[PDB]
Amino acid sequence: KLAIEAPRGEIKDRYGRLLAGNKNLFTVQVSGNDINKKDANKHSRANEISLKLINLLERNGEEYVDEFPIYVENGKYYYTYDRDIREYKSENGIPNDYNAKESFYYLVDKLISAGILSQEDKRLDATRLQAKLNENGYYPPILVSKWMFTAERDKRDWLASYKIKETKLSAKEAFEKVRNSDALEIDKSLSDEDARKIMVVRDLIKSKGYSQYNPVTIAKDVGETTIAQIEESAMDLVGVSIAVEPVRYYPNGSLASHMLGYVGKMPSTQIESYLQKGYETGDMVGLAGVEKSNESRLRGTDGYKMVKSKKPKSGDTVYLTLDKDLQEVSDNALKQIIEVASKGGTFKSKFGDKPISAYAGKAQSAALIAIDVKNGEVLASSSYPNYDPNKFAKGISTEDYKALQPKNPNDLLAGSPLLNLVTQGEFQPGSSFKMLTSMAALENGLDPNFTINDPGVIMLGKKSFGDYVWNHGRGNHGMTNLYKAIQESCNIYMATIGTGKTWPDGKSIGIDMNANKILEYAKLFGLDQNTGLQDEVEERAGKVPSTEDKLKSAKWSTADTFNLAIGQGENAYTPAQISRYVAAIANGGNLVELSVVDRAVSSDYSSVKINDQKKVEKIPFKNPDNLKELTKGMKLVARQGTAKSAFADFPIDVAAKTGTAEKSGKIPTDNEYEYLKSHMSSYNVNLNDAIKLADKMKAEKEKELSLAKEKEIKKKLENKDLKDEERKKLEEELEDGVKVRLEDTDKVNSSYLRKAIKELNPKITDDQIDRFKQDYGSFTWTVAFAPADDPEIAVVCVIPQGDSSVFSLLPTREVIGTYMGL
Ligand SMILES: *C(=O)[C@@H](NC(=O)[C@H](N)c1ccccc1)[C@@H]1N[C@@H](C(=O)O)C(C)(C)S1
Ligand SMILES: [Zn+2]
Repeated sequence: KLAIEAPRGEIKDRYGRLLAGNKNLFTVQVSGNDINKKDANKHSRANEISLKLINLLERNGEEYVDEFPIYVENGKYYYTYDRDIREYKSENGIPNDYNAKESFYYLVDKLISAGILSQEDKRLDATRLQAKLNENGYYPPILVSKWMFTAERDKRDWLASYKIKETKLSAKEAFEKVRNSDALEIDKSLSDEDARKIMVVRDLIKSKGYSQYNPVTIAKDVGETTIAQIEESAMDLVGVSIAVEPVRYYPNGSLASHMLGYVGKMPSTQIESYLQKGYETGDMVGLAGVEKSNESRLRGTDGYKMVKSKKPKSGDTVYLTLDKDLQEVSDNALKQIIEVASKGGTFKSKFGDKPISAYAGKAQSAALIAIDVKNGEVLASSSYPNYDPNKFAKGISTEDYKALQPKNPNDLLAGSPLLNLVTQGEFQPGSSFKMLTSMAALENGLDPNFTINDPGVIMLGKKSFGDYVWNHGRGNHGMTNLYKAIQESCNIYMATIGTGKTWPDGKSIGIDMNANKILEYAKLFGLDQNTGLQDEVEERAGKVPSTEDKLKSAKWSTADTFNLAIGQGENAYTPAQISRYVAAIANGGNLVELSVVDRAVSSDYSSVKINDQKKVEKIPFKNPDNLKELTKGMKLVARQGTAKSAFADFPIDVAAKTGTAEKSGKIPTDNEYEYLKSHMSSYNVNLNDAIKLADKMKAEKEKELSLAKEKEIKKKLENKDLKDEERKKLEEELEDGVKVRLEDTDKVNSSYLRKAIKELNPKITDDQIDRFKQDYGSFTWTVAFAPADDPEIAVVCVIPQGDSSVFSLLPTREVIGTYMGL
């Protein structure tokens, strides 16, 4: 019974253009049996052929599998195992001199402090506590049982297999054992550079198991020269052969990488899982995006033979909803606005260029989605930075995935390229949320023409709330009704109808409006629900701030109402959510369930519409004609409002709202205590003096708590009728002396170091102490639907930390333009 693998189903675009398909490659395979069987010779020919093969490939410039666990970086021998531990610790802020148990709890402490666990949960059966981490999404490479790192155990089991049960820690000395090994018995005459090159092949073959099912692929892709010299030089290279193997390939490279996703190695965690589902070991699998969601479908139905014969059926071809041609525009447009904002320059546009400032340097990431407002079909979805799915095809999880794929600063809004910002970046909505505020107000009787003489600022607090024009110059909007409000983005107007009062001069207006009702409408526009993509691709949906979860643990502040009413406060939603919200305005008030997987076609050209059952459910508005006001305003934004700069001389009637959201405060560090330490000098304090003092403050608190604990125990002991067993426990506490200890978390250890800094420099502020941390920063937005009077397309474009609002409009214009067939 042999393993005949089915050809992987293709992924195509809406119109049938190949996005992901298969191609054949020449691999160099090596037979274990053949290379290292002997008859009369003491030594097999293995190490002689091994050394010959690598050198051959090396000369010809062929890339070859090298998963031998000891490397040479600068005459220094290092374990891959070990590098893997200390690289894991960096990415969580665990001090590299922490052992596995210490490393483990550090990660628990991390999440308790973060409101993900409780201080009580902190102690449990480690297995139950690991089970709490895993289901919660943190998989930390540690064996709870022996309190040791997986990759350290694997270092044991490797030295066990070459019968080196003596674990004196060594890399170069261990290399020699394995070289001069019983089971490999290399020539002592040879070079140490040559020996490793042999061990590469010898360890490959040895790691694949005892029974040695089939040959072993030593090089996954080779030129015409090698295939000649391996077939030619056949008499030397006994076990060596050429095979043809199919690989996955993405013709258009990184185009739509996140939606498509990628195939790679089974994550070793799950190998067991996949072998129970009937996969072979060498098999590649869907790891992200549609490649993963439709893994079963694309996998096909593989076949078998005996040879002591049934044909495999190929995977169904999966058609996405994306337009290959609209996707290119959106990927290219996002790529431009970041690379031009990098340094400086200008943005080229089929629809008339614009130069952009150089000092917009903080902007690294960006996202954009365009959907069919009638049926939720996702026509283009684009997140930057991104990745070439082709680099995972072969199975490069060792290094190049660790080199460039996870990124700064373990907060993904500016960071990792694997992240699909369109479905996984929760951002502050911005002022797009203003048509949502307005809708609810309109629906509580507001007259669009209600006009106010614009202060530019409310001074309800000691602190001030004001229009952007009033925050820069002494600003004003003057005579403002809803239409001018939406058109120039007046924040005051929005606060006033938000609260349904006038501040602070008259209080109530003719309408019953409040933060709860603003969130009631946010809910109705489906900002509380998953988009529809949740089961097609990786999505991390936002949640509408719960008014109910405030009460059960007073009401909403009338400055929590102000912010919330202009897309600030705890609002935080994916751009794909915002896409549905805007679609509902655009399509007369219908909440469309989004789709990115359109249909599938079998080998036998049978088809099926997958996005067939996608809810298009009518939002129960007290009067959907109200949505016509939101448009009327949104059109003025394009005609003579904030977005006039880009949309005024534009063939298409476009309804747009701009935005920019400032999220307050700093992004917390991996390790607060290390932070304070590494920044002590800049606070004009001495580390030793700071540390010493912090320890004194802790010892001072430990005493204070001991004294009180003592009083408490003595008081319990004064209680007559206190069953003996308890009286004995309370006595056994005291009987030695009570010595209370603070936990020795990072939250605690740091709390004191901070307190000590504040003493030793009595003028320094908290903000000054925290200046070196990353800012959550600003995010600049644009949402639009076209053509305004009979809309077909809704587009949403976010650039976190973009300078002007023009960065958001320019990709939204290119995409609108291209869709409309200009
Ligand atoms: C909506 O997002 C509004 N933005 C704000 O109120 C923020 N407090 C803010 C953050 C960063 C810079 C300035 C203000 C209005 N809409 C914006 C737009 O459409 O571009 C705005 C700049 C007119 S303010
Ligand atoms: Zn105003």
